[PDB]
Amino acid sequence: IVGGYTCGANTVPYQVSLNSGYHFCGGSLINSQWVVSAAHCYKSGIQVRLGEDNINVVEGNEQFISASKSIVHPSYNSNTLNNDIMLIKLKSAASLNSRVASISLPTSCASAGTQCLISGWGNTKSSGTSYPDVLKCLKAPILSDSSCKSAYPGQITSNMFCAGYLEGGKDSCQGDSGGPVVCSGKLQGIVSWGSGCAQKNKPGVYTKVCNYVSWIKQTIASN
Ligand SMILES: NC(=[NH2+])c1ccc2[nH]c(-c3ccccc3[O-])nc2c1
Ligand SMILES: [Ca+2]
Ligand SMILES: [Cl-]
Repeated sequence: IVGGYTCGANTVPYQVSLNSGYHFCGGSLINSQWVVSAAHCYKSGIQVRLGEDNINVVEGNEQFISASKSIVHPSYNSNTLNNDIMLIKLKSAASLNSRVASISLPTSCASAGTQCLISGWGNTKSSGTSYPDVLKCLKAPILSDSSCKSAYPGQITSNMFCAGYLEGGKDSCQGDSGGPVVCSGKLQGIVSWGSGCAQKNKPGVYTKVCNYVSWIKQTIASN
C-alpha cells in the first residue's frame, strides 16, 4: 500500500496473508472455511495465515491453516485479468472471534464516490520495493466508469472498477494482490492490477465482486 497508514493489530479481522514460505498475496475470509483472493495469486502449496499483523513475528492470535483446494474462476483470462477471482477452501475451519472474523458479500454493487478500505502487506514505494512487516490501510473512493476507461482505454471489462486517486501518491501495489476493498461493511473488490503504483492518472483496478456473488454461493454450495 503506498500512501497508507498502519491499520493497528487485528483491526481488519477478515484479512488473510497467503504464504508459500513467504507472503505473496492477500485474501478475505468470507466464512470459517473459505477465503476469496485473485486468480492470479494461484499456486500450489498455499498456507493461509489468519489473525496476522506483523507477518515476520508470531505474537499471538495467528491461525495457520493449509488450503485443501483453490478454485480459479473457469473464465479467468491471464492476459486481460478478466474474472480475476479464486476461492480457497481451508483444510479445517478457522476459529472465528473478534480478531479473525468473516466479511459479508454485497447485495448490490457500489457507486462511484463510495469510500472503501483497502489493506495489505504489499510494497509501500511506487519506485523501488519496501515491504512492511505490519498491515497497512488506505481509504480510497470508487471512481466513475468514464475516468476508469479514460485511464486504461480498452482494458477495463464490466467485471472491473477503478478506485484510488488520479493525482497519484496513494494506491495498492504488488504484495497487495488478492486482498480486500471493503465499502460500507461489504467486500466489493479484490486488488487485481494497475500500471505501476501510485502514478498520476493510473488508478488501481479491482475485480467487481458484486458480479460473482451467485457464482461464489453456488460454488461453495457444491464443494
Ligand atoms: N497499482 C496497483 N493498484 C497495483 C495493484 C496490485 C498489483 N499487483 C501487482 C503485481 C505486480 C507483480 C506481480 C504480481 C502482482 O499482483 N502490481 C500491482 C499494482
Ligand atoms: Ca505475526
Ligand atoms: Cl475504451
